[PDB]
Amino acid sequence: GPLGSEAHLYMQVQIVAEDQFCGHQGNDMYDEEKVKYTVFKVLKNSSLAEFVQSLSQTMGFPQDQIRLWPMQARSNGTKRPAMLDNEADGNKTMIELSDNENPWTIFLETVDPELAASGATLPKFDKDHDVMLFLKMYDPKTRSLNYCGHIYTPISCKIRDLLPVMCDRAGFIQDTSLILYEEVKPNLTERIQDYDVSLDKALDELMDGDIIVFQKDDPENDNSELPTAKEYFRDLYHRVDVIFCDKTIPNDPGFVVTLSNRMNYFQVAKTVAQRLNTDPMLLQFFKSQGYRDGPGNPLRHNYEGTLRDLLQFFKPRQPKKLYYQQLKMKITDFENRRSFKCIWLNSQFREEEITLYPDKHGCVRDLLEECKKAVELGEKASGKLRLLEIVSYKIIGVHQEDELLECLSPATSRTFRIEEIPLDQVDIDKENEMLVTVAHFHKEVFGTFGIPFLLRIHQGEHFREVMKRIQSLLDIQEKEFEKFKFAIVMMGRHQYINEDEYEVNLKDFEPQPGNMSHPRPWLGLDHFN
Repeated sequence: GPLGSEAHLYMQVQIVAEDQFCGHQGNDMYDEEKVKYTVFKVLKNSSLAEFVQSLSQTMGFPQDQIRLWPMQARSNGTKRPAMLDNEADGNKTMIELSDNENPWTIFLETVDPELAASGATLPKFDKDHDVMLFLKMYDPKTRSLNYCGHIYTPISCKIRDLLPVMCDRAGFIQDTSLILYEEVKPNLTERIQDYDVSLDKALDELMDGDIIVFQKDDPENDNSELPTAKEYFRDLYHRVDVIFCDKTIPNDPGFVVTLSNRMNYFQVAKTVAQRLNTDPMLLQFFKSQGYRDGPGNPLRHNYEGTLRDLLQFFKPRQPKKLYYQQLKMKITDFENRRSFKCIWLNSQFREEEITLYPDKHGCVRDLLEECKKAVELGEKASGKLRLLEIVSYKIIGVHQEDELLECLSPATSRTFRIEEIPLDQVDIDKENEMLVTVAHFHKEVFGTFGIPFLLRIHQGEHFREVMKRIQSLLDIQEKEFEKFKFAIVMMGRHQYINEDEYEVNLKDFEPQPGNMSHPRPWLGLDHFN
């Protein structure tokens, strides 16, 4: 709103008291958004000595019984209390001491009120030989930080001489072995390896407002998921909330899961599966799309990246969200299944469309048995299935059960038909019988149509026996059947068979001896549809 005429002469001073440090679970002393201050509107050019006296009066302590430690930013990104020399700077202005920072935050150290009632006085601080250190206790069992206050200590004090104070402030029995760290910055908790050296040597760049975090040295620490403070702070640094949604449930708001940015695929899958009460291998996940919300490409189960890689495209505004779905087979089998579309020719000689799901590494036999488990075979029939390949309404191949599915043509030209073998064809007499392919056409043999079939024929047979086999299979009226002409077709050359002279010689339907590749002769039926 309207700034007053002199507003440019005033700055905000935020005073934080030590009770604001208690309960903080993060790095540094407090969370900048949860911290409660005492706020002062102070002239920029008023003196530090003025402020110290006025504040002592306001907060209710004798001026000797308090000390100011400005909260100061460090190059590594942390914010820590720093020493302020009141006697030597008492005449400097507030804005020059604040380094033009506005608002300016200051930690106000006071004596404990009740303990001060005992006549206790704020000890004196030798700026040249003393350091103010802050203490935190890490409890692995509850996985929590417990604020343990601060201490004045000579730079020359040995780390080992500080262990009694840590034990006493944490409530540990004296001579409890301890592990000690410096909390340098988020994701850097450096263990202190030698307690028999001075603070100056144990800590690199020893300053006021440094932080030692300690914990019991206890076998039971290993029972916790975060046994050390180092791991606690690493986990804290890498924590991230992610919303998971089932992509097969429309407008699903999903549920939140707390994860770590450095989990691999398996850890993420483990966590989400435990909270869905399903097997981890029964889930499929999806990368993000980036710009537009909604699931993206499926995530291969052997993904080698981290959760951070999967989330890297969410801007600070967008809610982190991933998409999954639940499966009925293990993810490795789901990724490996091939959708094989084929025709099932039923016992009534009618086509049905069926999609089977064999493993992409399977053979023809796996496909045939997948289909057999799905259909209703003939009344009293062979109970054996065969797989044909049809192109332009002609049977061009019969595939043996050992061929790999990868060998079959994926071209959409090919129609693959599964059919029950008729009983006269399960085991033909190989010296006088033969299976020939039959296909319908009209005029030139180029124009094929209809349902082709395999037909058993016998040497020496009369051709009207062949026509009656054909007629019984085909199943139409005699008026249509009589019109049918018949031919033997080979390599674009066809000659017509005399229906009433009956010559059936296997040699006329055989390829050149030794040749199994050449498209074999076949029996062409001549009519119209």
